[PDB]
Amino acid sequence: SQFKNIIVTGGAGFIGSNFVHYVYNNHPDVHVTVLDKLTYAGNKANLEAILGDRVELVVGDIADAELVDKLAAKADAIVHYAAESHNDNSLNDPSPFIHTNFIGTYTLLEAARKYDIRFHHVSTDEVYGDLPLREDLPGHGEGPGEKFTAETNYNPSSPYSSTKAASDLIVKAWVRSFGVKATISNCSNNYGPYQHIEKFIPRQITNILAGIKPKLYGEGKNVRDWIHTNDHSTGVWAILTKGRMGETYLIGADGEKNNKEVLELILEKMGQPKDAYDHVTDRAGHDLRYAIDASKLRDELGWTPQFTDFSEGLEETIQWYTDNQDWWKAEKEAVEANYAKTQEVIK
Amino acid sequence: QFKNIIVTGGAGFIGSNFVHYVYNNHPDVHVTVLDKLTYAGNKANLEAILGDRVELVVGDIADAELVDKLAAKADAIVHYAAESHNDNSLNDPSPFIHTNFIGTYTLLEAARKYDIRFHHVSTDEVYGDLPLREDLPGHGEGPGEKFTAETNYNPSSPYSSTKAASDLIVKAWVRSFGVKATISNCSNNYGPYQHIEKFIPRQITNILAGIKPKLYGEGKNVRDWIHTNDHSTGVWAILTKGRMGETYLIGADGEKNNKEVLELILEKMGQPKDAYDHVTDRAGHDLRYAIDASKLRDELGWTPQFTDFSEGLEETIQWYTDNQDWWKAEKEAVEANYAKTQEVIK
Ligand SMILES: NC(=O)c1ccc[n+]([C@@H]2O[C@H](COP(=O)([O-])OP(=O)(O)OC[C@H]3O[C@@H](n4cnc5c(N)ncnc54)[C@H](O)[C@@H]3O)[C@@H](O)[C@H]2O)c1
Ligand SMILES: NC(=O)c1ccc[n+]([C@@H]2O[C@H](COP(=O)([O-])OP(=O)(O)OC[C@H]3O[C@@H](n4cnc5c(N)ncnc54)[C@H](O)[C@@H]3O)[C@@H](O)[C@H]2O)c1
Ligand SMILES: Cc1cn([C@H]2C[C@H](O)[C@@H](COP(=O)(O)OP(=O)(O)O[C@H]3O[C@H](CO)[C@@H](O)[C@H](O)[C@H]3O)O2)c(=O)[nH]c1=O
Ligand SMILES: Cc1cn([C@H]2C[C@H](O)[C@@H](COP(=O)(O)OP(=O)(O)O[C@H]3O[C@H](CO)[C@@H](O)[C@H](O)[C@H]3O)O2)c(=O)[nH]c1=O
Repeated sequence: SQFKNIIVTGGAGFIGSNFVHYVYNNHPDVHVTVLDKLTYAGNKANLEAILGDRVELVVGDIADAELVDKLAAKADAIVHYAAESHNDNSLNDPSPFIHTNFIGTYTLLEAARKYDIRFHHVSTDEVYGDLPLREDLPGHGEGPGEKFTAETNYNPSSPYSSTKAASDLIVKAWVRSFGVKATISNCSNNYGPYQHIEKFIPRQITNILAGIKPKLYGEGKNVRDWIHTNDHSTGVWAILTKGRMGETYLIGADGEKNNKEVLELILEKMGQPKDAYDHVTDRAGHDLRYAIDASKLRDELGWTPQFTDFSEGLEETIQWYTDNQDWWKAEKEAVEANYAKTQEVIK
Repeated sequence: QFKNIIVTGGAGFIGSNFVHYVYNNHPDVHVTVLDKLTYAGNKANLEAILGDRVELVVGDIADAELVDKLAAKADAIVHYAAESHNDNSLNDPSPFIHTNFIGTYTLLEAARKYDIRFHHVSTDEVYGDLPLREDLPGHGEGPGEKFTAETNYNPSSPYSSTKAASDLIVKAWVRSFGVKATISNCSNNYGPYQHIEKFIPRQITNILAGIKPKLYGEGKNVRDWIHTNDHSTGVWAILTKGRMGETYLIGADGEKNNKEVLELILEKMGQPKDAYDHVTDRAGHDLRYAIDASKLRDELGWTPQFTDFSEGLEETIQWYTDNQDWWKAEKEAVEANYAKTQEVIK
């Protein structure tokens, strides 16, 4: 690795911790400093095993300029995962999204500019808004613009996706105006070990394990492009070390599936009746379909996803939450209670 | 269809002109200006018309408590408040992040709370830039050779990116919360009351002050000029007849490169064609801006009245000439500020 001392913000979260583990296991010459605020989503247990001389955990806010400047001064790269990442929380209270996603990114960019160090912005495909279902597209999803590409127009639907898109925009502006050495990645829905139980797949799995019925927003026709967090990690690493400055790369593993189909699979794999779940209040402004065309990343950086078998990936994920119930058991009640405030069983 | 509107940034250039427009053509509407009076805010821009129709409240749009107090008594918010200079955004972006994004967010929440009309005044800079006409197959008249409502966002600077970012949350607030918002992206405004840090006023007042006009590089950059008066009627049309959630582009089809604009100014002011200095070019400088305002024209019937730039510029030059006391106290400071980052090319 060309970078020997990197800072990984949000490294105590789901995707970020997976990345830190990836770096620890595949790039031993890299020292990692994780800067994480440890919000409801941050969990030290996600990093505990590897904390030591190679990985340090610094508890703080990415909006804390003084702290960021102290860390940035000793780093040669920043991989930025820190963010409020739940659409449902953003619709309930946008405040933290404004602070962390936009002001936080801005604070990091100024540090990167000050020390002139590499900067990789980790973002989402949600900045592009949503797409119609394949059955309603003239190209069945295979035509131009029927999937997201690096040229797709930004059109975020929620406080969450809009603040992320907003962060993406200043990153690009900092590149053009100040010459900041940044790259951006927008990837599809990640799934796998360590995902907070507030998220779709982990919520259904743990709900079942906890004797609670899974929850499906509306009829569950919405489509998401699933990718295993492990492939997201290798994608980010490829962009970080070989990406073209100022460029955006889309990360996806061509795994489109509707929520209903995913939930049924979970129920089936966990030996539960097909209708053993509840339809609940649909999400306001809910995005219909997400789909990523990762040709640029594949073709230009030689990256390829290894976990293309969703059924198998999901199987392993269900097994993980089953063998690690102590990891989430104490959060179940609060999470569901929070959802009860805005979600009710509809028809 | 609104009687008590809040006009943020109403003590500035475009905003104050909008206030004058409402004062003159809609005397039944009460206007409450919320302006922080930064280096760009000027009471003189409103002093003559302050009264029963117009009141000035000095404050920050990021001041949630103040905004809530005012929003509780309004039926609409026309949002002009912003840090508007690219060059200042390059020297210190902090106020841009604060006012343009946090400020807009603060206003959106107030609009959401009271469920009132919100019109976001924005810029064509959110789309990034375009190649010169000479380098386009359609010579600027072909598809994608001008900005449209479908053009993707691609801001080049802290200023344009914070504006674009604000446009994005405005739209998200419409989709997610049903906020009654509309957005407008306008090309370069010019006319009376524009701060002398801006291109046209700067050249005009420099000549009046016996100072050399300043041209970035060789002046190849293209701007689509529109008189602020046409921008005012555009915003009014959108505010009163626009469709919720829609974005409208405002432009008068007046593309000109900086060099020819400066030359016209020199000519009109009796100065030699070469009596100016080339100065340090702007980092990440946007090449060409061009607006296709077909949507606004087609759907709302808006038609620009000041399409004769030569005549518009002449009157603008005359205004700065007739109102030198309005800008003289700032000339030295503005030129001294520029000197910190710009020098004559030689
Ligand atoms: N979940 C997904 O599928 C997904 C897919 C694509 C892109 N992304 C992006 O990937 C990144 C990580 O996503 P995630 O799912 O792992 O989120 P997460 O909710 O699991 O974790 C977010 C992490 O950031 C930390 N954090 C929050 N605010 C902070 C602040 N102000 N300062 C420092 N740390 C702060 C939290 O404590 C937590 O560890 C985000 O930027 C997200 O937008 C997420
Ligand atoms: N100048 C142009 O050609 C132009 C063209 C298109 C769009 N726009 C947009 O039009 C709007 C007005 O532009 P302008 O040229 O008149 O700008 P300006 O610099 O002349 O004035 C900005 C005004 O906002 C006020 N302001 C700044 N920060 C504030 C805050 N935090 N709270 C309250 N008031 C604050 C200033 O005091 C000032 O009166 C902006 O949103 C700008 O992005 C400008
Ligand atoms: C929590 C939950 C979710 N859903 C649905 C809503 C969505 O269509 C789908 C997935 O929802 P979520 O897990 O919240 O993920 P989603 O909104 O798609 O966004 C995720 O993926 C994005 C990238 O695609 C990231 O940027 C976000 O940070 C991340 O949270 O499942 C349900 O039906 N029931 C539930 O209980
Ligand atoms: C101040 C100054 C500017 N210029 C050039 C740079 C630009 O190409 C052009 C106009 O510069 P400015 O007056 O700063 O305007 P510009 O950057 O185009 O942006 C304006 O127009 C935008 C909309 O197009 C607004 O959003 C901005 O708030 C407004 O300031 O003239 C010079 O050549 N010399 C100068 O002294």
